[PDB]
Amino acid sequence: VNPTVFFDIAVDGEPLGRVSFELFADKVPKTAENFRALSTGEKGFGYKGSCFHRIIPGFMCQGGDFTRHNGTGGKSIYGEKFEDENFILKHTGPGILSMANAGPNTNGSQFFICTAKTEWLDGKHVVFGKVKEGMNIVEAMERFGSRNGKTSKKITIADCGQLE
Ligand SMILES: CCOC(=O)CNC(=O)NCc1ccc(N)cc1
Repeated sequence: VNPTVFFDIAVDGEPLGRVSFELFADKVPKTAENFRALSTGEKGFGYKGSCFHRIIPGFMCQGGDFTRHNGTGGKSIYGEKFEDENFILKHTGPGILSMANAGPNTNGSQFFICTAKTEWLDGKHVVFGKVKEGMNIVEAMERFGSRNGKTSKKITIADCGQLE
């Protein structure tokens, strides 16, 4: 029974809506657990109040850099970084949740949500969940991002946690 987690998104402090995700703990357990734990904040840190630093319309929404807020940071529940667990699952379309990284076996906390099929990232980024509800809210986030990823307003995870 795969976990469900939610993000409540704010544009410049003002509520936008809720995105929920199924985490594929059945296929990517170690990676699902890191995201589930960081969403609930139960280990004393996580996504709550963190930034979506890079939004590229037609491509993806990236965030989860809760230590440097700009794409150069983050940390896992297992230490600063952890392995690519496997590459069983693929970037099949919009809504796919996948780990960002800075090379092989460099996963921390940064993740991205796909707004298109991104097949080329297969074997390179670990897919561990997908958007369950509120894809329309990820599409609304998309509209504050730019060609180079810089957001026009501050997009944040106002609140996050587990639903199931
Ligand atoms: C479509 C996803 O595009 C990327 O992942 C581009 N990489 C990227 O921003 N890397 C910065 C980074 C630094 C440290 C950790 N732990 C994770 C990521």
